[PDB]
Amino acid sequence: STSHITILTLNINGLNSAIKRHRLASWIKSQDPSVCCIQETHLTCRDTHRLKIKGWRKIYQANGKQKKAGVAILVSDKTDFKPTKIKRDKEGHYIMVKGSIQQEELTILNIYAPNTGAPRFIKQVLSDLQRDLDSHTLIMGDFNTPLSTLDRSTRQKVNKDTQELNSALHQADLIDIYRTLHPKSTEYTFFSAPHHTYSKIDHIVGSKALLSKCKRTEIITNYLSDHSAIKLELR
Ligand SMILES: [Mn+2]
Repeated sequence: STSHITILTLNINGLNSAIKRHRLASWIKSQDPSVCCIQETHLTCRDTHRLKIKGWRKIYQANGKQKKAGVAILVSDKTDFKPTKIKRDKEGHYIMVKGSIQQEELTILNIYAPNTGAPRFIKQVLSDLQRDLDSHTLIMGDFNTPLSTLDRSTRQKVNKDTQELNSALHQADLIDIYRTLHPKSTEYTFFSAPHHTYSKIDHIVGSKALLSKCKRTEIITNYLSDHSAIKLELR
């Protein structure tokens, strides 16, 4: 009674510890997503083979040379994903996987933007990947930036760089899917102790044409990381 895919995004804050990988493996099994986007694996390109998660053996990774950044898209053993293209960031800040599930195209960009210059860094990735964006695109991960005023407890208006980022997303027919489903949401995914500020810096952005297929979306607090996850249910 179940042909809905669920895609999940989570900044995990490092996966070099095997015991930590087992906690993530159990958590993923509980959440039972079809597709899983992880940020900050902290796995070097040498160590990517260490990432094993029972039940999610299709794993696509982009990593740098230090124990820094690192992203991964995991696909459930129960989901038939046929890939056509995988594009990896050399520094491990993003990976794009294109393919299909059950004859329907899906383009997933998993992104981990740097703390500094985040909206400009994302705008540049969009430009670099311009030819690969389409109307079946999901962009999810740790943008390290609000996209609109309610993504921060301070309710500060977004900066010019963020505004230029949103214009570029608009040119690609991409929307903030979470806030379109929950326009007055005041939920958060990260807490900054130096300023006692709460912010939603993790995002699910996607093609306008996918909106009708998005059933549910919600945030998931956890004991694994300094970020809460976000889950999307798709038709
Ligand atoms: Mn971290």
